[PDB]
Amino acid sequence: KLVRLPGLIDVHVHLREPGGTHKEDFASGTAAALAGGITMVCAMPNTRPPIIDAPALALAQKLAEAGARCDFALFLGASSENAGTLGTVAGSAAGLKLYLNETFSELRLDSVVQWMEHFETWPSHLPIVAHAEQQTVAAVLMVAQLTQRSVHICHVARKEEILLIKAAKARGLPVTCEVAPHHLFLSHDDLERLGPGKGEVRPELGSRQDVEALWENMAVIDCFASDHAPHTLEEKCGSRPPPGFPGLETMLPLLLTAVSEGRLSLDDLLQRLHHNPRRIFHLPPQEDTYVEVDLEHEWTIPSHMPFSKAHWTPFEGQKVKGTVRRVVLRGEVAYIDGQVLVPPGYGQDVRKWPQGAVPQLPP
Amino acid sequence: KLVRLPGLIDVHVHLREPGGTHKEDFASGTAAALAGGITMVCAMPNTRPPIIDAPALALAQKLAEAGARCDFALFLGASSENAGTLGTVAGSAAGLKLYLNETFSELRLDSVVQWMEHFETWPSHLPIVAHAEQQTVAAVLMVAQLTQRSVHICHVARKEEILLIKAAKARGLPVTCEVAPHHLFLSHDDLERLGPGKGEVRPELGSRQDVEALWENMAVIDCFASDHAPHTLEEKCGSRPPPGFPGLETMLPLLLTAVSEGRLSLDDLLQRLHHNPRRIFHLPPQEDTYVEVDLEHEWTIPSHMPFSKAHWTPFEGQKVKGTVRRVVLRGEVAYIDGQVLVPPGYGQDVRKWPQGAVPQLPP
Ligand SMILES: NC(=O)N[C@@H](CC(=O)O)C(=O)O
Ligand SMILES: NC(=O)N[C@@H](CC(=O)O)C(=O)O
Ligand SMILES: [Zn+2]
Ligand SMILES: [Zn+2]
Ligand SMILES: [Zn+2]
Ligand SMILES: [Zn+2]
Ligand SMILES: [Zn+2]
Ligand SMILES: [Zn+2]
Repeated sequence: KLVRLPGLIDVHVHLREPGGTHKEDFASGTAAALAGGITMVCAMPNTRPPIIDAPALALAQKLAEAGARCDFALFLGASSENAGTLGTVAGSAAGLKLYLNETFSELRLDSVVQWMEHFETWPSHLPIVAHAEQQTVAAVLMVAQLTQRSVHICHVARKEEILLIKAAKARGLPVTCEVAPHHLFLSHDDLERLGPGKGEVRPELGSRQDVEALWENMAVIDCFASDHAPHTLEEKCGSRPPPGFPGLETMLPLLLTAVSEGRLSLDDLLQRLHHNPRRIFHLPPQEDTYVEVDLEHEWTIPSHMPFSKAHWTPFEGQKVKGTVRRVVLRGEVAYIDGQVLVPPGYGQDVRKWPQGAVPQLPP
Repeated sequence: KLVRLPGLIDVHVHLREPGGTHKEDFASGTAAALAGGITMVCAMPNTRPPIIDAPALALAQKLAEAGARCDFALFLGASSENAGTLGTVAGSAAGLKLYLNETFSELRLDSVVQWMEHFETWPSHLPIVAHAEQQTVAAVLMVAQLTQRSVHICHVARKEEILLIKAAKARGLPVTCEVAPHHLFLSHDDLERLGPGKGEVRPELGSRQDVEALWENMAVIDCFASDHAPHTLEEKCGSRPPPGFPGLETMLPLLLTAVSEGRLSLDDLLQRLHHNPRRIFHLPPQEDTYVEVDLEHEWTIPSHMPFSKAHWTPFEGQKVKGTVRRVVLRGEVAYIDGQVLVPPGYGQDVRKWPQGAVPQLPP
């Protein structure tokens, strides 16, 4: 007996096109998404060229329309030069991404004043998300309050961060957050197995206490999102390993395993992979779209999943229970038991759908 | 013709006793204060042992009462273990000091949650000051708002920081700040002369643009305070130079030079070295206390000032105009033209004076 889920949404993926297509491209990354039960993805802007201006966004839109197999929206990235210049294209993006700490990214800002300038100039009704670790979470929350608007915190990984966000929510501040599966299912305990190259990720893997705190504070977590961050094994194991884990193909099975163990409910999962992503980012429904999962199937994660060009996974060897059997996207069979059945280009930019525009007051 | 000033107050000094008395002690550091026209100092807690508990405070109080030549108050320091334990002695301290960044200090905290715990437990009517650089300023401001109280930012050094504080004040937030003379009168341009050891300080010396921004935003600066941070020349020039500059003997002459050039007024100076320190820290008046300065005397700062045991200065070679001629402290001549005339032990703990307690609602 299969369970029918709505089309799941991952608001944090790196699809590497343009410019990093040996790691992933729209076609391979959206194949990975579909195999993971994900029918809509929001792609981050730290590509080459980075998506920090109208011409880069135009290029990325065309590459995505030609290559994506599932539906998508594309983030714009904040830079040290583009505040006040994105107004005409802002509404066509998923939102604006701020990179506020060292990581795989034309996009660290030099000064909190630059953060302020982005919060002041980006349209107030459109999403802002931030890579903001440890005290940076508190700092960007302060900027959001000074500018009287909301912010969404990406990949929360630490007890410190989730408790800060919890305190902010208790004060009624408009903040939401997401958590990635590696910060729920891996910890320092796994670094010996992974090694120092494979284990590189930002935010870094946390202690057992960090992981426990995220689970204990599940009520504070608005979304799950993979931070799918593919790099090749050669890159991960080489002399300057880039941070990041692939995760689209493993996220849902890991979380289904947790559901079957009673660690969270099916509803908790659907709030975090469907309803809350929709409402935070004003993402539209997908007609005739659903995912069928088998909750009984036990398997062990292999050394690589079938679709991502990363061709490795940090979850190798973990025992999971639950698998994606079928995905239907807008009335077409998109995935069945290991086979993707929609071509590159089937996917569409949801921000171009009438129902996918973010509502705003007449300007 | 001399000008009579009130007794000036420096709310940020490191007097190194207990435990670092080769660098400075209460007797030498307060001699330096008097020679700089300062009659009251607030001493930081990063000593050895650090002033982070009642027994350490009791020791420091006695050492100060025996050694100080001018009046004083002693800060307590926040640690990772003492939140919720300082309530009985809190009112006897200048305030609570938080070290939130790497510097010469049992006292960096590991987590913003620890900052929150201090803001929640330290009595709400008593001062909190923070070493908080760059985004850390925004982060600690957020914690202050979450806990509904004020904060004072130590040694603001950058355009980024002063503009953030300016924005916070424009939103009516209860934040005050101080600036140290090296961040007004030295910059990157001086690093070649100073060298990499002598030039080490936290916050580091800023660009010309940082310095210009502090001057342009003088209205945002509530206090001047030296961050007198004496270390010996051997230490500054050795293989692991500690950060910090001595500054008590040079602060007032540097600022008087600026007054005579019309860069700020005498009133601006007195707000920042007398009235605002009094009101932010609830420091009492000193009866029969004043400083006489000669605004016409031109001199060049030598390679060391007479009193600080640091026996070096980063301001060597700077031309100044203005000198302290006489200091009277509580009816006794304390300093005349290079000679200190009150003994170690003349100084008193102002928090023990009836008028020096911080007012509070009956608990
Ligand atoms: N998380 C990572 O370790 N890397 C991400 C960047 C990011 O999400 O910060 C990537 O794009 O590779
Ligand atoms: N400012 C410094 O560079 N050093 C100070 C510590 C401090 O004020 O942060 C010291 O105590 O030496
Ligand atoms: Zn990130
Ligand atoms: Zn994110
Ligand atoms: Zn990312
Ligand atoms: Zn400091
Ligand atoms: Zn200070
Ligand atoms: Zn200091």
